[PDB]
Amino acid sequence: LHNTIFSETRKFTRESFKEIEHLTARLANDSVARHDFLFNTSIALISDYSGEDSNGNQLQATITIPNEIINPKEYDPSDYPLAEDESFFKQGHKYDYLVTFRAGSLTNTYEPKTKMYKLHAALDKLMHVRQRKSRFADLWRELCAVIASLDVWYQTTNYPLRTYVKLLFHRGDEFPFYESPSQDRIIFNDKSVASILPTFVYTCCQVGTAIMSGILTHVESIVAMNHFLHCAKDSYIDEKLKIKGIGRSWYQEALHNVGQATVPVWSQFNEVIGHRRKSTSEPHFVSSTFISLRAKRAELLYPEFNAYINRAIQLSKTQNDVANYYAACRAMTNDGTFLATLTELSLDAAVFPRIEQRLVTRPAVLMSNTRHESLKQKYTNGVGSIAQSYLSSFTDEIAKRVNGIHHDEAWLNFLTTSIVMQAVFAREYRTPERIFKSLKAPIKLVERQQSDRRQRAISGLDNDRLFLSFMPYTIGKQIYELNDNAAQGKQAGNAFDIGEMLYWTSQRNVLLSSIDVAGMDASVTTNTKDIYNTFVLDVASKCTVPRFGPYYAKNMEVFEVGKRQSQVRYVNAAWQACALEAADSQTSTSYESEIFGQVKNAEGTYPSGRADTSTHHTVLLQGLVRGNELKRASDGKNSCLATIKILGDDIMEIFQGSESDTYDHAMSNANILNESGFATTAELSQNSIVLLQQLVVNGTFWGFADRISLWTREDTKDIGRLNLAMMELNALIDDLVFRVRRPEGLKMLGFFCGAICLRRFTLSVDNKLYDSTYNNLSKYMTLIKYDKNPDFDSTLMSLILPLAWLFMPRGGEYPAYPFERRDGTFTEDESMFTARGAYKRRLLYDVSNIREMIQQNSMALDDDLLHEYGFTGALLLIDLNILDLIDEVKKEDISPVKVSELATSLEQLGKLGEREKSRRAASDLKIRGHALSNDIVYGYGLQEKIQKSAMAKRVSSRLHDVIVAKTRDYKISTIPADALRLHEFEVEDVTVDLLPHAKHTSYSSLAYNMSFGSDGWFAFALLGGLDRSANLLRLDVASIRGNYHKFSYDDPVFKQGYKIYKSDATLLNDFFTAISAGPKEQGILLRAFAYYSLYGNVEYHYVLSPRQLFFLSDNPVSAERLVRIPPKYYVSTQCRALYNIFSYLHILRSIANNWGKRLKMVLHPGLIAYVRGTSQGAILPEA
RNA sequence: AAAAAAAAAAAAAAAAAAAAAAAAAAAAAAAAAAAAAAAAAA
RNA sequence: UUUUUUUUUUUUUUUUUUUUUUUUUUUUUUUUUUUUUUUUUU
Repeated sequence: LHNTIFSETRKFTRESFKEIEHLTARLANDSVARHDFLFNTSIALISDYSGEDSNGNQLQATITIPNEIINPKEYDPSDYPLAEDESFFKQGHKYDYLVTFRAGSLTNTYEPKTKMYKLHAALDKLMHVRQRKSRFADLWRELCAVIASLDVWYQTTNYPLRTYVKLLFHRGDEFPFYESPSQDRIIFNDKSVASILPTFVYTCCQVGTAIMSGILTHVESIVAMNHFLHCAKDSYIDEKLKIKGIGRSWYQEALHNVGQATVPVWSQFNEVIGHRRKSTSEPHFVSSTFISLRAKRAELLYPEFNAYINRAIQLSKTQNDVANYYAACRAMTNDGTFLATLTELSLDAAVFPRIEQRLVTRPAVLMSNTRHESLKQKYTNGVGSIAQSYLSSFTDEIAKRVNGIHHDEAWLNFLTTSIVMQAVFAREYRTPERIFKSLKAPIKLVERQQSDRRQRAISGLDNDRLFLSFMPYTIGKQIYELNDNAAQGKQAGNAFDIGEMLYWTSQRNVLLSSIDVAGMDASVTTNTKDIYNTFVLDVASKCTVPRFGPYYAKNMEVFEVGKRQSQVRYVNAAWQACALEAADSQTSTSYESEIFGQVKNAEGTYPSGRADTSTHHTVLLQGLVRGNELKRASDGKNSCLATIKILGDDIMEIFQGSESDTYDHAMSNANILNESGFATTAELSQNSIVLLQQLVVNGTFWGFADRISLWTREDTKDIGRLNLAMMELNALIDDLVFRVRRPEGLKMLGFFCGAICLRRFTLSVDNKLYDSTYNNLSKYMTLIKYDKNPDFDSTLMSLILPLAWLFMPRGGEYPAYPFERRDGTFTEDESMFTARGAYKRRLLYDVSNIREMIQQNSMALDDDLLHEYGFTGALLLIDLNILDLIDEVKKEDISPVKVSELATSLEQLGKLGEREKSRRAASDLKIRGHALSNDIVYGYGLQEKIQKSAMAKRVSSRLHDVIVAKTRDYKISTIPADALRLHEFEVEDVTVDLLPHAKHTSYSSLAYNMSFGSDGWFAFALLGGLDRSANLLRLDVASIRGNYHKFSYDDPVFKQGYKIYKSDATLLNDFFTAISAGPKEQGILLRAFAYYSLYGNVEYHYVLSPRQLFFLSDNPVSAERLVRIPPKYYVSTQCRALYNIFSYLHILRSIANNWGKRLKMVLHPGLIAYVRGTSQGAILPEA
């Protein structure tokens, strides 16, 4: 495989392509040929080696595998101990994850129904099951995808990673272990093999993605694996989590030693204006921690990797150097993984309450109940008054808003989400009997698995426990309207997300402190709530609501501090609720297991997965920091601040002024976060913003490529649906575009992800018909015969896809390689910037040689070519509806990862009246006879993400008749709208004059694709910038619809909108309320109905993922100056911007073959005839 | 006068694809009741 | 034979996967007719 006609050419031809298809067939299907392919006895085992650093400095690394992985210690059950009473694991057990040991040393010698037997059963579950995490298929097919891509890329197997695969995973003539989705277990064959290797499969996969991606060279892979195997001496993850923090904080060393390095000057609006040369030297108070990190990286690290870090300090010249060595040192200490074990194993050191620093003191309680509870309470000092001197100013404004809402509706609506539900609300919620079942309701512990960090405990949803805390959220969320402090904002996905981070990194006199606060769950004690409780109460005293069920506004007896007797004062409903909510607070997350029964936690554990909890932590943090600004302003010291953003786990703070007025204020904010009880590490620098999966230094973007996990699902549940899987893959590759230093490797790697991983598709055919479907399908397709089983109604027969399916318009939508026409002229290689959608239908025409299509003046496709490569078969498999459907509720989850989880937290309980409004809307449509599919309605949604989160293909006669129908002669069907794709571009001899920001981004690259003279940088020089305007438009669409859905006639939204329009036009208002249609959305649809009825279905449709173009322009006006259109086309056609869309999508489509020359436009005459008969705004309903 | 072939246009019955909606079939999941087997105190 | 666990047989309600049947909805298309023109023979 390392050779081929392909791997030495990289094009697709008659020979090369079909060889790739036929060969990946056996690298996928066969469970033998994979054992050869990986484990072949002809490879040179590497002893020493000489590679390069990621920047080209030549290192020399050696492959050393420890014996403890080769000959593991036997199982010594002092690793996981128990308490004497065996109520729960012993405190301070060093191992919260799997310890290495022999696979067959752990067995059950014990009778059922004991605590030991359930230990060995639960750990026996832990290594065999919880170590099974994979996306597409068997983990060995994943190693074959990565490793195959490595071979084809480097045209050899000389490289080290394969020798790790051979030394580690080949101990015998078979695979040491495999995984069966029937049992959902990793079944060991060799019982002398180590226990933790099935994770090192996924680890070798991730490292391989680092090599193909371009981050880690081969030597860097050797140091990576050496580090891993060294951390696997005792416990893999357990000994990583010590390192992962310290292994990366260095670059501030490197950035300190770089001295003067240039940088692009950002602007607030997301332009790039100048480029300045600034000193990167860290100030004194930052340079003092350098000694501590020096001493600390010695005592803890693997020696070779430590020497590689010191090497990354000494030998880094410019800033780009620090970025590269940081992507390396980040890929070495960290993997695409999901850290997981038995929840009760990691429960303590994660969610168990932690108390340190200084305690918190009570506010003096001025107003009380007859129960001696708290009504009004106010602080002596310090921290309470520090927060209240800020937060307590919003109460005046928040009273007006909380009074306006009708809070009986604020609950009813939420019950109807997740009439006759009112009578449910009352029977139930009108009695004070409700708060009994509330107070006595246990709280389930729901853990969520994180990529690079430990299991995160999340507080769960409905009902009653949230029903206690609903009101103080109804008051508490109002501050989001009144502040820039917290960020709940819309996620665009573009660089517009990061724009202001870049802005403040490029300003002068800046001190950037990004605090990692993530311990807010177990670091918030019981008294640390009162900082928020005084706020919510002091708002509720102003708030007047007559009833929030079951609370009546009524005269209640109160005791003040200065008054001995009881007094009569009118007490509202929200004031009573907020009196009990603080007056009764019990947070115990009790995980019920099979081992220990029902475990429990003490209180002061307040995990933030919800609107209540997140809006608690954000209000606390705001009050603390801004109130501290007011405190410094009250002591006369000038308060230095610019912006403060509370992200999900991270606080942003930005300063100006001298080092004393910045610094002293920074230390003051740190000291007041410590006096509130939180022990956090503030990260202070002239230039950096650390956060998570966003690293912003000097106005560049270093963003983390490891946080994306290519090979591992979080749910571990395999899904045999091919379309959905390839959507996962395409979306991840869209996430890694600007996070990967060389994202050509993503295209090969992802390609063999498509070929090797997702290929075979099992389907049962009713036994009266077997060889018939095998005939019709096996003409084009390639199947696997079976023997009809002993009297089953339907017997399984698999289907291995034609490899050409990955490139097809409705099939896999992927950045295709260049094919070969009959002219010997290859097509254009796609650069990762391409349109997934009806635009991919052009390839059928590129293979037909569109230039002759225009020279012959004909409409046609070659089924000779396309049949020879296998496009016709793939289009059978697409047209036969054989594959597995996808909703838009699944596309509601796109799976890019978000900067701030805060949005995902608040939108659980957010927008109740809206989702209820669209609910009653769509239900009214359903009552009137025209219904809507559950994908389209803005109401519902999130429900299978919420309501059904808490709960527990056959070939029939019809399919046979359809197959018989289409499979005699397929003859790929030509939709007349395809005339739009018959344009093609001549290459002129002039040159394009680049935009000014080319030179600004020419020195220190923005992201890892922006390096000088590279696809990202050059395409950026040609187009390269966002529209803040247009992005604000699509955001104005976003939070309303919940997402930005770029319109097209193929969307079921438009379809079921047109059914209504055509049939009953009086329901369009109800329909628009059901889909949450904003004003311009309504306008666009009402234009698309007229255009769609007049002209039929006519559009030129494409999809550019907002993550796919992170810095690049979505607006296709930037291609005007790039191409030229001969005046012939100006004469006849009245249309313009469509041609700018062709030129746009094409220029993004190549940028590799593009050396900077300008292009022309050649239009097929049938294209002109097709355009001049259809209005421009019909093809493009948006503009 | 004739009819037919060929070119193209207009109209017309019918299979199919897909959203929603109804009935049946199958198979699996969760609970219950009636015949029997082993049993721990009597 | 009174107190407790499982299993098999039979029965019910509900749930899900797929199949089949029926309709409205929205498009693709054998076949028939009429019309503008060329061709042929008595």
